[PDB]
Amino acid sequence: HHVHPLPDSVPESEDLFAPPPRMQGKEGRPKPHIGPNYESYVKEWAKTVGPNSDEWWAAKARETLDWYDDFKTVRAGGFEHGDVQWFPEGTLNAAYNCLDRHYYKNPKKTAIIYEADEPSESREVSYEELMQETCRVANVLKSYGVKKGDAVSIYLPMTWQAAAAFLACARIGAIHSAVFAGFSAESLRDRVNDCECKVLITTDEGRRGGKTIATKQIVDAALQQCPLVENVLVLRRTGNKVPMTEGRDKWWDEECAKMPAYCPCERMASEDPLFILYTPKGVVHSTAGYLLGTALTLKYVFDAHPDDRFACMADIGWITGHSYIIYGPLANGITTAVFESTPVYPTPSRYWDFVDKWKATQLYTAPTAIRLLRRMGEDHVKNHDLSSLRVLGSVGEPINPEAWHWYNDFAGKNQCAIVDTYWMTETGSISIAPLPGAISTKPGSATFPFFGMDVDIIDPQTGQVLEGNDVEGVLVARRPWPSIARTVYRDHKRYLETYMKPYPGYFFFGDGAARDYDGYMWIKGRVDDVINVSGHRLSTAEVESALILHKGVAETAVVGCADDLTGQAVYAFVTMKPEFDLKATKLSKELAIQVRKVIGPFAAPKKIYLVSDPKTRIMRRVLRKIVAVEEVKQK
Amino acid sequence: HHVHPLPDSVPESEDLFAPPPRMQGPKPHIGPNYESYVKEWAKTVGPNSDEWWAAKARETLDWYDDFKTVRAGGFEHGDVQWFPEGTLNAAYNCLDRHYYKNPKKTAIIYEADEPSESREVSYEELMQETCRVANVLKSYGVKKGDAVSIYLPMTWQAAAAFLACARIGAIHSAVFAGFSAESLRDRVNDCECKVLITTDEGRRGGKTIATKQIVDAALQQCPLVENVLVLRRTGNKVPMTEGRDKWWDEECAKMPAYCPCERMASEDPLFILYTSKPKGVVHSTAGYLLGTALTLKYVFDAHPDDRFACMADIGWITGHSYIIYGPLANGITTAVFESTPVYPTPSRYWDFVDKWKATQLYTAPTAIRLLRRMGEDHVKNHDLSSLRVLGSVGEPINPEAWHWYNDFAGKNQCAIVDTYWMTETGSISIAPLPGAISTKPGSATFPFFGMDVDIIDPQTGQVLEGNDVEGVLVARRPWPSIARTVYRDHKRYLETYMKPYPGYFFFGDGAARDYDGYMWIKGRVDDVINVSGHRLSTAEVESALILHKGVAETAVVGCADDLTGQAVYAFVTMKPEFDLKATKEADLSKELAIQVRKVIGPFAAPKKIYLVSDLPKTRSGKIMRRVLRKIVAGEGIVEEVKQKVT
Amino acid sequence: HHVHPLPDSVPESEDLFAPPPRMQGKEGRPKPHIGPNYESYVKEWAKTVGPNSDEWWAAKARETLDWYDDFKTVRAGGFEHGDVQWFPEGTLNAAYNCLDRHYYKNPKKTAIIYEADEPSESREVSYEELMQETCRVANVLKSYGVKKGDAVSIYLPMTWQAAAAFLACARIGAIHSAVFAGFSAESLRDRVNDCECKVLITTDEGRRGGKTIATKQIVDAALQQCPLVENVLVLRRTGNKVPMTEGRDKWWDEECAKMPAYCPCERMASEDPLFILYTSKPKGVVHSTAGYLLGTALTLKYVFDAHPDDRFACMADIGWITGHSYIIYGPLANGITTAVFESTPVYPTPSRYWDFVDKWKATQLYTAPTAIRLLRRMGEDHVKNHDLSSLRVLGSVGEPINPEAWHWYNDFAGKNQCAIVDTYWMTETGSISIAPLPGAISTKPGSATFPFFGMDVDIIDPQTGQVLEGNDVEGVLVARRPWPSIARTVYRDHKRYLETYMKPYPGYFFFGDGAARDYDGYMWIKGRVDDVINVSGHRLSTAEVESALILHKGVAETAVVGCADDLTGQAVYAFVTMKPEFDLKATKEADLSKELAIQVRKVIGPFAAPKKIYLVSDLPKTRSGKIMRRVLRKIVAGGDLSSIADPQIVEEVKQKVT
Ligand SMILES: Nc1ncnc2c1ncn2[C@@H]1O[C@H](COP(=O)(O)OC2CCCC2)[C@@H](O)[C@H]1O
Ligand SMILES: Nc1ncnc2c1ncn2[C@@H]1O[C@H](COP(=O)(O)OC2CCCC2)[C@@H](O)[C@H]1O
Ligand SMILES: Nc1ncnc2c1ncn2[C@@H]1O[C@H](COP(=O)(O)OC2CCCC2)[C@@H](O)[C@H]1O
Repeated sequence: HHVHPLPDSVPESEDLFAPPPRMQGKEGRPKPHIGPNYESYVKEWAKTVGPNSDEWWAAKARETLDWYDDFKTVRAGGFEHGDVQWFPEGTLNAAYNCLDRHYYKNPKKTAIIYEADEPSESREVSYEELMQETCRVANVLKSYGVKKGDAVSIYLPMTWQAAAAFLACARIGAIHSAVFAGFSAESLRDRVNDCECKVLITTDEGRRGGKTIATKQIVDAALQQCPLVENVLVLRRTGNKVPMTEGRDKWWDEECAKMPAYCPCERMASEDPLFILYTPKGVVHSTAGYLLGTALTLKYVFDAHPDDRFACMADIGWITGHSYIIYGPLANGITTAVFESTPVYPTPSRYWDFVDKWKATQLYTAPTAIRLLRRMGEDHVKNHDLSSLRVLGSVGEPINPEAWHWYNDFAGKNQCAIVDTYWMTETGSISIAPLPGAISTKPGSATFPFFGMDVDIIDPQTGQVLEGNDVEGVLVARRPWPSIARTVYRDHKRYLETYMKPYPGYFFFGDGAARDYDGYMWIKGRVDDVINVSGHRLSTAEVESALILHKGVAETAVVGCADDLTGQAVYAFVTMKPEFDLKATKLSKELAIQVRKVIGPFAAPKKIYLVSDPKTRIMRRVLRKIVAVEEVKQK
Repeated sequence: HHVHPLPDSVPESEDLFAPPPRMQGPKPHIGPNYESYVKEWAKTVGPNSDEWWAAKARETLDWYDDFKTVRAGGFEHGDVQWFPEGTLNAAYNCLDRHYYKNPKKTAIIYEADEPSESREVSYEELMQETCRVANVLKSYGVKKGDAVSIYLPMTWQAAAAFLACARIGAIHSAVFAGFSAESLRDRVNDCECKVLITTDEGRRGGKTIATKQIVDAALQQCPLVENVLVLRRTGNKVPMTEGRDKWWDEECAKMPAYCPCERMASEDPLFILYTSKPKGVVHSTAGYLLGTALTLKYVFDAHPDDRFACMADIGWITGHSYIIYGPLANGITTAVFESTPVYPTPSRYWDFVDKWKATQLYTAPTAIRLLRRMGEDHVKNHDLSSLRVLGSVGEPINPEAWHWYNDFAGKNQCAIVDTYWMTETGSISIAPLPGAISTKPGSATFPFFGMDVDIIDPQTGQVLEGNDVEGVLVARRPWPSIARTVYRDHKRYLETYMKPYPGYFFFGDGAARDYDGYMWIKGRVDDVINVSGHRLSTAEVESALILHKGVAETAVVGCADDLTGQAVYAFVTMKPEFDLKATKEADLSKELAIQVRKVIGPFAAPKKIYLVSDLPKTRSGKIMRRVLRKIVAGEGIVEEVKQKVT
Repeated sequence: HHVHPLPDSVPESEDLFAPPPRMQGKEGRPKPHIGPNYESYVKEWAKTVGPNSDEWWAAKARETLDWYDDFKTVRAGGFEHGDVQWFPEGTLNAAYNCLDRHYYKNPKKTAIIYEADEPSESREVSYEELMQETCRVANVLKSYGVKKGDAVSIYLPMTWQAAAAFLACARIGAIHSAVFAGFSAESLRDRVNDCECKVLITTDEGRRGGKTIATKQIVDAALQQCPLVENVLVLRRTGNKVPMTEGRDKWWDEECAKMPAYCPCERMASEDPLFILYTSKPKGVVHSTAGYLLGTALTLKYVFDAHPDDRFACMADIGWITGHSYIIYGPLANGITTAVFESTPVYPTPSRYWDFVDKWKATQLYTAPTAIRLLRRMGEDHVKNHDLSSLRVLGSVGEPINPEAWHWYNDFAGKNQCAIVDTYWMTETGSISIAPLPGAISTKPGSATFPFFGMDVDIIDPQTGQVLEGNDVEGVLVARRPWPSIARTVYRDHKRYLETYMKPYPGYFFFGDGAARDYDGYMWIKGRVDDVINVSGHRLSTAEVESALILHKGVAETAVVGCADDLTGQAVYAFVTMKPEFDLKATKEADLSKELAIQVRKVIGPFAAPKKIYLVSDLPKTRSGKIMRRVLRKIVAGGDLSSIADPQIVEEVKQKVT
């Protein structure tokens, strides 16, 4: 075999996990939407791609969403000029599909499980309460003069009103631009100024991990260089005294108290911008295509059912919260989780106390969280029930098989489907993932593309498609899909240069990928992070997976630098578990052998640096420029 | 019987008036008896009433986009929804669709202050003038949702201003012509409107209203008003501020006579109407329009060729609903009466009916008591057979005035519909259907479609089930035309109507349901007087006083008394003919107190009676009892009362 | 016969031209939509007029355009108060019907044949390319804050992006106000200020006939007195260095490169204004959306017998209404190919039109009598040796086509195998009002023939105001009822709208033209009523006399006007241009003026002979092509000259008359 799966301590033949009992409609669990085998996935997937897929997408579009005006055309446009259209003649409102229609059917159903930073302060937020709070905010924005198409920045932590802020903008046709509450005043400034918003929504302070986020302090600093912000809505989250600029700044509760608890929905066109999410690339998503994509993926990738309680542990400052905390779940009318704390506050058992308390049916987090909890021991999880869960999802980066097994062993008790969901902020929704009721998973493989995704592997040098299996290269998409980002706000040139120009005719994700002998897709990491040693292209996940196979390795990050013998050299930055006593033990040799043993001599790191902890909310570009979190520069 | 009807000189058994011949079978919409009213009413309330309202909504109004949901929300948080997904335009349903069917049909009977200047305004003429004004507003930058203040007298173009705002999706805020510069100021500043429509001068009762003069004074303290449209009503020279002020006729001559209709959502605000801080009551589009359309059709048994005469002003909700939106929504002829009931003489109302053959008349007890005060010579020698229904609104109509209305104006051949409602209800809430309900003088009778009201004991706070009960009036469920909020003050909206009795809407009136199920509105809860644990209503005492020969108008209030808790103080106005020099003032006040003792009881006898020439009232006609209460309590037409009491 | 056709050298009996074979569905040409005879035109026309025509218009409205929301009422309003309504409850978007729906069907089909001033720089613009550029400009306009209902002035030459600028404004619901590229800074200034636009679209420089149009220079001068214009979008047409005002002025390409290539369509109501077109105070003619779009679509389809694969070539400019209706909206609404001709008829040579036809296989041609008379003045070498068989229909617009020029058109341009459609209408009619349907009507040189669908026209005595029933009658032209494409107002001046067209003859629309209906029912437009000359109580029309003069060998173009005469009331004065080869030295001018005056006396009558004739090199004309007779009238007797093409001619005329 030319394509090698990610290094795992378990042999290959023992590493195929079929849909487990809970995903078979047994043990009181509902029937999956797609099952029972791979063939059932292909039967349905084949309808969503190719020349006869307008019928399927038109039906799913009209069955999944409530429309004000029906659409005539299904799709149009393409990558070349960035004019992708989906259901253009149709009109709808995202807030209507995520709130109103569910409020009209069951007003008392819980929409949001607000898991506060402190476990006792948690509570359920019904669709009625959330709709009221959203219409109040919408009415406040309209009183500030926010019109259809105006940008509104959101700088809110993971409190339940953050969904009301999002949907308040969507309800009136405003483009919300969410900014993670941990971002600095300098980062916020850049995003508030780029979107040219005139209104900003934020908190007095945020609460995460028992520590205070000085949000209103961070806003006041940024706004000194944001001349366009005239109105700032401040939610009273902590109540601590914060500066309030008279005239500009108003309190959420006081403003909403003046407005009615209903607000009419603006009739939006499918291609009206729904939100900007800065990554700075202000990635722009439309309404219908994005909403439909997030709705379908949640239903099928997480096998969501009406009475399910979906728990996505991301932040609404990232696309994961946009798609799989707010728009996706609420569009399907189920319960979604707004988790305000960290995975290790008050203790590393928080995720599991949370599931058992609410009987969560699915969990969705990142490899960074999984590897963190793995470094903290199985005592915080071994003594839990967790039988409510049926599907466990991972997103953000390649999940090392060791973490995948840790995930499957303890969190799922070997009875949950593990969905490795690959996608980007620009894809809008999950692009490659196993349907839990049909796909047998391989640790660290996103498996097969989702409905509407037709992806190929291309040789980056020649630009030629590699037909068949056992191939490796860069990942691309053949055709647009509904939830694809439509542009980069006021920088369409950068939108085309980044995703459409490198390989004309396709969408360029920026990831190296490989399709193994069985057809499973393997995402190996960013193309920029690849290392070419003696003409052999090493992927970042391949080497890092081997290092964590060594007992005591907690997290790694390999980067390259030009070597005067091999072209490029592998340099490693390794974090050890807290128990590995580096005073008694002199290790860097045992790790390099681990690479030489599992990968090959060419992959052996030329130098290894043992470090205590750069990451986002892993910055390998930082590690590259250093060799070419100040401890890294010192070590 | 525990619940007592309003004192009447006619004994009870002789005081039930069945639907008279004119309201008998062409055919009324609901008839011929009470059961015919209940069979239909039952469809409009309860858990199975969506079918009826969905049908009525789609049959009564033209929609751009149909609605999916019928109703949602409730009182608790003030999120009432009706037909939310639907879209429509008020101007389209009041003008366009009728212009398309019969453009030459008369929409407005403009009865000018001088009878000779009257004329008919067709739907074509009204629609053109409405599109012209709408085109002017759009040229000023008025967008959907922007507030526009209207300060116009009772000239027919006032309907054009209303519907012009509704046509483009602007929220008009009408202010009664004659309010001071200060009252206007507060309403213009609260709604934050950037455009104001008014006249050069108004004409009412042979007197000139200096509207533009009052506007210029107010705008000195209204910084947001950039454009003022001035209608040339009299032509007398008035100041015009360059840039800000433009002439109605000159502006409209630049614009086309058609304007596209803004596609409004059911719950988009239609107008703000401030009540005498100033409470800006807000009404939506679909629910309000439907309510005013249905009530007009069923409460006044309106048919296509009728000529509806509501003698109110467009500055009050009565003019909003039953001069403009209600009648014109049904596509009939409506009256814009610019004069007073007594100009040139007290025969004006009746000269008006016979001139135009009015089929219904709608006015207030304050006007009825006025004509009663002016003698029956001005009405006895008129025909008035065109009328089928006579309506009363604003406050309880004493049975003494009810009979005068019934005897002379209707010649005992018209149904008398006592219509109870408020600005916040949008449309008539309790009233007898004239083709089905037998009336009692001073009784609103039974609730309208969509209104399910109960009596609640204010002490216990519990609903009193059954008949022969008395308490405070409340509604069980929202209805389409209910006000949606108070402009930029939703808290005051909830605290005033929804929080006092959670789960219900609190009107603010004491009411009683007699042994037959008839509802009796006895006056404001604030006006109730607690004498030794007995709650006296203002209607009970004032009705007894006007029964005494010579009494023109009365108003009783309460004040802190030691032995009985509160004491009843009376302010009585005598007819101008009453020789108060020949009769002793003490002898008269004694006969009045005994009159109260005879029909109500000893506890109701006024501790002191004050003979005054006139009582302080608002411009809508309501009597200002709060003022009389604070004056008697020593907490300093108002200079005469404070001086006489001393 | 009382009504006389325009003087023609061909006798009458030899002057009836039936639909030729190319218009009969033979030779493989498509079948006409209406044919084959007059009875077939009236059969369909009668459905479009009177009180029983709502069914037809509702069906055509729903068959011709894609609607977001359907309409309930078909028509309402009238002339009296200027409240004309058509399909009011309906909603649609012009850009959607001219671009989107055609992009969705065949994105690679050519929408615009861009014939640049230089033939080599020409190319085809697909519906995909035009839609993308239109959505980009719309997105730029939205980024400038342009809202539904805002005016946007366009000062663009005849480059294909002018269609993108138009449709970008319509796409977002903006009212574009086009001004012909070449108007002075003063004419532009007055039009930018009247529409109160805050955005202006223009080029750095224009190119027409090998000459440079200093568009940005004229814009910079005009905007010095236009305080409301905050943003100027400048298209890079030539690339020559032009002044750019920092902040205000931005480059089309740089701005569009920042925006996506798709933009949602604004849902416009039928009666929302689509554009303002000022005519030479400035008269801002306003057109609505649905009715205008329907009219331009139907007229193009039926007056030019347009079929899906046709290549329509309207040689006008988007600065006047002919380009609005029969370069952009009409053709693109039908989803066919249209031509953006940037040059002149004689650049590089007078063979350009014909090089153009054979180059692109144009299926129809649409130009003005001034262009036809120009090419006739330049000799048959430039046209005789061309194929031109792609053509099936040849159109004339702007003024009466003299029978002499009509024959030249029919003989050389059509090689006696094309239908000649003389299309009468005004900027205020929106679309062609009177014209022969080429597959059904047999034509007479210089006759607009019969009214188009929705047009019911009468002849009225201008003095008595009475309708002249029947045939062989003469008077002034009026319309009985509103039609879909009729102008709805004059921008912010509805008073001038009513006083000009609705008040003169209450109950009708007053075109301002003298007309006559001959014994056969054919309509004859005789010229402006203002241009009529009263000689001894005889009402002379400008078309009959000018047609008579051009019958004289050597005459290129003429223009007669009226003047105060002390004996006959008014006297006929003539301005005649001879072909360049005509030796005015060998032939005596006084002898020519005698032969011309006799030519007029022989065909018309003694009263029609010009009292004085002036030989001039050219005439004062506008860019639309109609001769400015008011200028010649006021000069002869001893003010709205914005469209004056060559102001130099007025100085030669003022010298040659004094
Ligand atoms: N399952 C996965 N397996 C391997 N790589 C993965 C996987 N999910 C994400 N990635 C990497 O994340 C980038 C995009 O991240 P971003 O769009 O910034 O954040 C978004 C990403 C999804 C939610 C937050 C991809 O281009 C990849 O490199
Ligand atoms: N038929 C009636 N019988 C007894 N009382 C009545 C009756 N009609 C009104 N009222 C009192 O008027 C208030 C409302 O006043 P307002 O807000 O001006 O509403 C407008 C609505 C029409 C004119 C007043 C009620 O709440 C009552 O107190
Ligand atoms: N076929 C024709 N036969 C005789 N006269 C005609 C003909 N077409 C136009 N006209 C005269 O042009 C005026 C309108 O000019 P304009 O407003 O520019 O409209 C534009 C619309 C087309 C180009 C001019 C008419 O009122 C007439 O006088």
